[PDB]
Amino acid sequence: EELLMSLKLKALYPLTGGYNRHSINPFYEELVRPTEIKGLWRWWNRVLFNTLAYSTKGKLYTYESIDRLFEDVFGSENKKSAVRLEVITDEGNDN
RNA sequence: AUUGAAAGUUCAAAGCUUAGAUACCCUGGAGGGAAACCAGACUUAACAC
Repeated sequence: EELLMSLKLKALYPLTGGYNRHSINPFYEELVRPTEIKGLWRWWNRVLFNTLAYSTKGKLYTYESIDRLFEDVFGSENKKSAVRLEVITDEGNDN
């Protein structure tokens, strides 16, 4: 709905895998997968949330419950994610 | 011991005849096959030393 932020990142020796477990295939090349960025963002978010909850309450919550709590930003089966990721790899034309 | 006595409102007779539940009439309007999801995890064994 509106661009929130924009991050020019840089990965060194990425080993991104596609359907053939490689960054390239007979049909396209894909060095960065937005689905992997989203999944790793959620994984790190759960790690960080248990970190917090343990540095204050000494309690640790299941991943189910953490993502159920964050389902307003990351979405779930009951709600569409509020954040939309858009990778733009420069030179990312047909290869 | 009467303006009385006596006297079957009875007989024959088809609620029948003609007549179209028909005429006009859009199952249509509104409605995203979407939402969520890491192609990833990790080296081990053997003998020599």
